[PDB]
Amino acid sequence: SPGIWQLDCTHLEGKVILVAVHVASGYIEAEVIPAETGQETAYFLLKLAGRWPVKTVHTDNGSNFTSTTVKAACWWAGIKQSMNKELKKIIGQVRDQAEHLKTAVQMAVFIHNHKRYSAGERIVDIIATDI
Amino acid sequence: SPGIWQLDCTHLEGKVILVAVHVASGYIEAEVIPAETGQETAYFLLKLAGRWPVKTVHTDNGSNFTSTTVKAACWWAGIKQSMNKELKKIIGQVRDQAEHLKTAVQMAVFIHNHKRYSAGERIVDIIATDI
Ligand SMILES: Cc1nc2ccccc2c(-c2ccc3c4c(ccnc24)CCO3)c1[C@H](OC(C)(C)C)C(=O)O
Ligand SMILES: Cc1nc2ccccc2c(-c2ccc3c4c(ccnc24)CCO3)c1[C@H](OC(C)(C)C)C(=O)O
Repeated sequence: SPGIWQLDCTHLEGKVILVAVHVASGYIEAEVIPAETGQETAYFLLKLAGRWPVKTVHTDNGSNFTSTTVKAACWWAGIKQSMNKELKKIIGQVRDQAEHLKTAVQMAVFIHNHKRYSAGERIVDIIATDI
Repeated sequence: SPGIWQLDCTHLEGKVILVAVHVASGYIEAEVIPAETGQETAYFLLKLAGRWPVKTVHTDNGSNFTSTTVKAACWWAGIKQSMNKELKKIIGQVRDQAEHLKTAVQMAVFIHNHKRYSAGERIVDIIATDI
């Protein structure tokens, strides 16, 4: 289904990377956050839901979604309940080219979503067709 | 053209809101940043370019784009050189429902992009057709 996303955090350099994957396309969005908290997860979900038609979200750590703040973001936005290793591979390849990890992360996201169709091309096609 | 974006900052509550508008669709992405700096603008452009096919960017304040950091983000991502009032209207309507301005901003972005086709529907259609 085109509405399914998966969200997980990854750790690197003592920081936290929140990674969202559109399951049908492989498209990724990511953000570096200071620590794993429900508030950061909730805020990310609000941003994601404003950009794409997010219907359901999965995760590999179910406890990620237990906080009152996450539940409120899900409620308001109407959300119901590998590539990560690929992303860390790309991050590692570009890491020395940037001062800050967050820059390297966005470089890796850019590379992933435009590498070849591309993931960025597939998501827009999938969503447009579903409309 | 489907590759044209406009970026501007707006001020509210002593904070800075960076607003990107996809010109052909009216779709918006926004972020609350602590202050107007080239580093924040450059980082935002890197994130935007990884998500959409950003070919050119416009602004109502040309000096926004003079810093070395912005130029480097543009160079790497291959970027060449009203609704904002609407967004402030929506922000004002939902502001008292959230503690933090940043939450109200993302609520307003969500409302704008899904209000009716919707801006979110138009951008994916425009980009998919262009492929
Ligand atoms: C601080 C807080 N604290 C909270 C404590 C308990 C429950 C929710 C929050 C919420 C909250 C979360 C998600 C929402 C909210 C909405 C209105 C009001 N609050 C929230 C509509 C959209 O989604 C929040 C919000 O802050 C974060 C989004 C960064 C967590 C807020 O600014 O009010
Ligand atoms: C701190 C800095 N300082 C700078 C000083 C001068 C010029 C660029 C920066 C850059 C820079 C900007 C854009 C890029 C960069 C890339 C590699 C290295 N640096 C950058 C590829 C993608 O786009 C940066 C980067 O930091 C921000 C992105 C937050 C500004 C960085 O982490 O290296």
